[PDB]
Amino acid sequence: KVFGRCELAAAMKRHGLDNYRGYSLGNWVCAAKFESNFNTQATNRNTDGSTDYGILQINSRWWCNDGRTPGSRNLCNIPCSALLSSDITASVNCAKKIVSDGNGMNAWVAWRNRCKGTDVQAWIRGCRL
Ligand SMILES: [Cl-]
Ligand SMILES: [Cl-]
Ligand SMILES: [Cl-]
Ligand code: NA
Repeated sequence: KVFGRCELAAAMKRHGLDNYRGYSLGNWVCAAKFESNFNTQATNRNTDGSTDYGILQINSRWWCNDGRTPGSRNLCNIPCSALLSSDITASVNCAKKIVSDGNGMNAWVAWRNRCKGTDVQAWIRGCRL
């Protein structure tokens, strides 16, 4: 599924991401935009052989099992394919563990490089929330 901007904001808000660990909703929508272009089916293979999955491009090196990432962990205790559903629950819940692990949203490279220090509130502007 390819989400609309405000559609994703609303879904994220319902699942409790607005101000989660101090990151306003705008940050999460911005991260999703640049990580996946709002596409729940996005995948990208990294040079080390791991793969990034879903709307938030969560990495198989640590967070999910895809069966082809030797030496990896599955810290969200899910198959990576569950991160590709049109239902974003699994992605959001896993994202909550990631952002809690000490590095905050800097764990998403696209957030650090393209959202951090910008007017992130712009990404939820116009939305009925
Ligand atoms: Cl915001
Ligand atoms: Cl694996
Ligand atoms: Cl933080
Ligand atoms: Na893994």
